[PDB]
Amino acid sequence: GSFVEMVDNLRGKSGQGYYVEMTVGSPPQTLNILVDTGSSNFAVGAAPHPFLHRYYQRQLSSTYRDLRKGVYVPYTQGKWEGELGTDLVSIPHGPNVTVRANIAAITESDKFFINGSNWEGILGLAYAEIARPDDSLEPFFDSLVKQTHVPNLFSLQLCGSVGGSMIIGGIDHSLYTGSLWYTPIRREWYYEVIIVRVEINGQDLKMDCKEYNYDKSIVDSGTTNLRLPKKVFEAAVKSIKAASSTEFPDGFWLGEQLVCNIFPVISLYLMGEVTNQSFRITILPQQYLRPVDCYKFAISQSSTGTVMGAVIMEGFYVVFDRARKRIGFAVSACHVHDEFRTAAVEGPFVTLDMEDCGYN
Ligand SMILES: Cn1c(N)nc([C@H]2C[C@H]2c2ccccc2)cc1=O
Repeated sequence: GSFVEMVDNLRGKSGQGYYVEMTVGSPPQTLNILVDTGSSNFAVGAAPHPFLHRYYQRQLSSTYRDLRKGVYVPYTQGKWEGELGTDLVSIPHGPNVTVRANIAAITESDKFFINGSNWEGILGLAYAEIARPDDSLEPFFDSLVKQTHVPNLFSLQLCGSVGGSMIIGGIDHSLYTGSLWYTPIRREWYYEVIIVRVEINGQDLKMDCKEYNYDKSIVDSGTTNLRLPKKVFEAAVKSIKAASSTEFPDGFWLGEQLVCNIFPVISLYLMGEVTNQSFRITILPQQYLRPVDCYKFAISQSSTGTVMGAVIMEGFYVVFDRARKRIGFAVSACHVHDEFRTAAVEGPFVTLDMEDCGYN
């Protein structure tokens, strides 16, 4: 319940993700590694791309083993491609273990590394089902749990240069206030959850909740914003527009221009652990209005579903309880609040037909 060694082990810059220090090979080579709950490959810079501070030098590692296979990863607006192998991996500000993990040595990329960023690789923390090239390539966390006695969970306190904590194998009670509330992981592929109701300021959207999860709702540290299906984003914006009648152009709502409280709180009710029981997590404009005093509207549309990104996660201590296929949310001890409104996790609530909120 206390892991001081791991507190404050995350750094980053706004909009460029949160990274943890890791070492790969023998002797250990230090890299900064982006923490990504929305993918499942451990992949690292292995060549002197000009944006890279450093990169994995396989020729220096006695423990490197070639898998003699490639892997090609296109994503929304970019790509990476690499060469698979395994090597010894540790986390200096994490548990005192060393694991043999799969590593993709990145040898070609496009719009993947960021000019001016301070990380050199990515740690995919989601499940094997979305691993590349297929589900046979064991994700890092699976390897860590299989080879050591680290419990099958991790938790994230994303604070917002930004800071935070990744507690590997446990929960640190100093990182949150009040109680953790858990929502089931619906399917172990992404960290998929079911949103059951949406309020802005207090007002239900009265949408068929099946929409809120079309075709997915995921928890993703690798995304900055809260991302909504269009049909849901359309209605969501509509009410935030009306909630904010006192004062902005139409492009601002599409995040096509920047804007330099009158803003409503956003509540998502998540499926609870018990039949007909839910809970709600409440966030602020502080969360969906991120400084770029110009701010970007941090809610946007998706064809792949709801994405609960740093906009949501920075409100809360988030527990990825893999052992029990559930994700816990508590008010984060670091979240940024004013004197009037603070982020909230409240339950229980009575919500019927929560099964119908998910898409098959
Ligand atoms: C939202 N998202 C997430 N979570 N992961 C990826 C994986 C491609 C790798 C990635 C992570 C972070 C930044 C850029 C690329 C793509 C991506 O678009």
